[PDB]
Amino acid sequence: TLIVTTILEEPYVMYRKSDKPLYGNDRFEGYCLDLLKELSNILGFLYDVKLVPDGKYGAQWNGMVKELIDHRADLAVAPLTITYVREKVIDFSKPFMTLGISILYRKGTPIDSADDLAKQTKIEYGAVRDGSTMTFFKKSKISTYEKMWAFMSSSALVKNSDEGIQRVLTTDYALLMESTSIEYVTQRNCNLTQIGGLIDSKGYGVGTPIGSPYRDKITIAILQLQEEGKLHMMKEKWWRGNG
Amino acid sequence: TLIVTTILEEPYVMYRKSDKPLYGNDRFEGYCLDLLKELSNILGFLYDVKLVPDGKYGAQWNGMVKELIDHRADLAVAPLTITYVREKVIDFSKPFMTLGISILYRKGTPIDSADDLAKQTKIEYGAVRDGSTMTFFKKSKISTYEKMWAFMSSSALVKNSDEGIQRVLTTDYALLMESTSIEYVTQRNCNLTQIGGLIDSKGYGVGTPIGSPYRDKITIAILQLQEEGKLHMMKEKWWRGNG
Ligand SMILES: CC(C)(C)c1onc(OCP(=O)(O)O)c1C[C@H](N)C(=O)O
Ligand SMILES: CC(C)(C)c1onc(OCP(=O)(O)O)c1C[C@H](N)C(=O)O
Repeated sequence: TLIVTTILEEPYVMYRKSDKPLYGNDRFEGYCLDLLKELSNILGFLYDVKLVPDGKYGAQWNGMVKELIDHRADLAVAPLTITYVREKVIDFSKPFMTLGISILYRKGTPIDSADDLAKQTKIEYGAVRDGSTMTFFKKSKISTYEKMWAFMSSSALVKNSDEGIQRVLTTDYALLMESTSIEYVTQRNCNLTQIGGLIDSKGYGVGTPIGSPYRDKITIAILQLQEEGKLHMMKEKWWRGNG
Repeated sequence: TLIVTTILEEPYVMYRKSDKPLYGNDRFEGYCLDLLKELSNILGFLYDVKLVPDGKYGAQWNGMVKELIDHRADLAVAPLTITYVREKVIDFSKPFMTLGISILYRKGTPIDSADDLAKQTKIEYGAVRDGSTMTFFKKSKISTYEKMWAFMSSSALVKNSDEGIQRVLTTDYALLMESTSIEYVTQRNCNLTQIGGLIDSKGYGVGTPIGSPYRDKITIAILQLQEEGKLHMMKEKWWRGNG
């Protein structure tokens, strides 16, 4: 009965491996599908997974945020960052995942933090042109990140994350991006590693239209899953690589 | 006009240094006071800081949670963990700090993770008897923590965190406790260090009575502070030691 809007994004939402046509919600698998099953089991509801038409997360509105605003979806279950501008138009459950910006670089170097990159110019580094990561640096008033923005600002920016990862693999370049993706990539490419910890902090939350009768029910369920260790189990399940 | 309940806890809420009697809200200083000033400035409200009588956070209810439940306080601004049982009786803003259980141990050893402690018995380790940390281990079904509970369960538990810290300093003992305290202690005692990362995940939120007209206003303000980098600035301000 509940319409869930989401977006194809590895390993949150992916098509089950198969060479034949797949039907229904079961054609999808991933972290967010497992989370949805857990939520539906706790709250006791049926659901219909729909892919947001424009394939966008939500900016101003479009994407999943718009689907919720227009009430075409009851929930948005995806790695949707809880932000100031979004929280004003939709509601978010408490975070089912906490993350932040971090660094993707090749293993085997003495570089161990953002500071190490900030105090040199041999190694180039940047982020996806005009993304929230680039904006973070442009607006930061913190010493380390101001220096980094000055460097980035002075060809160090990339078209998208995929190109950024290739840049890291084919040149002496460090990429700044969402940490969850960095963990996913490093678990699959032993030549790459995360440099330092989280540069900023944010979380992913399940989205609902403002005033939804499921808002608090979902937060409670998430806290239950968090405390039972199920969110940790799910993260490990979909992120762990072959070592 | 707004009554804020809180609790003396270094460095969240402390008495300003002085040898003469201090009056009003200004007799207090700390991370939570700075957060309160920021919130009051954004939402535009006046406040009266009161110390919760029983000096408890909130368990079943007593402490700050009870003050909110009985509507004797409009807000609870303190390092109050957002939990399943508490969220059912009061409301929490989105987290202004994210943390978890971690390890406090002496520097200079090859121990680098919970796994390292779990696979040995020479070094004793434990937590505060009957606390949420001990309960975490007792209920965990994760290999590493089950092994640790078996060890702890088989004098490794302490009366309180202070005794635990002394145990770490005077004997070959590792203490499991809230990471925020570990960061505070290690910043002040160069002989101690945090072992590994976070074992579980949780956050601190501002508490309000269920159905408060400030609930969403505070979450929005927190996201604003988070995105502007003010929460990071405040954390650094009150946690940084003399190196
Ligand atoms: C979900 C995934 C981890 C793949 C992700 O990686 N980078 C992102 O955004 C960067 P920007 O804000 O620059 O578009 C997002 C999406 C983001 N969590 C959102 O809610 O829009
Ligand atoms: C605030 C501080 C960081 C000092 C803290 O350190 N250990 C704690 O609890 C351990 P237990 O749950 O075992 O009492 C708390 C208090 C906790 N955040 C709460 O909300 O009760």
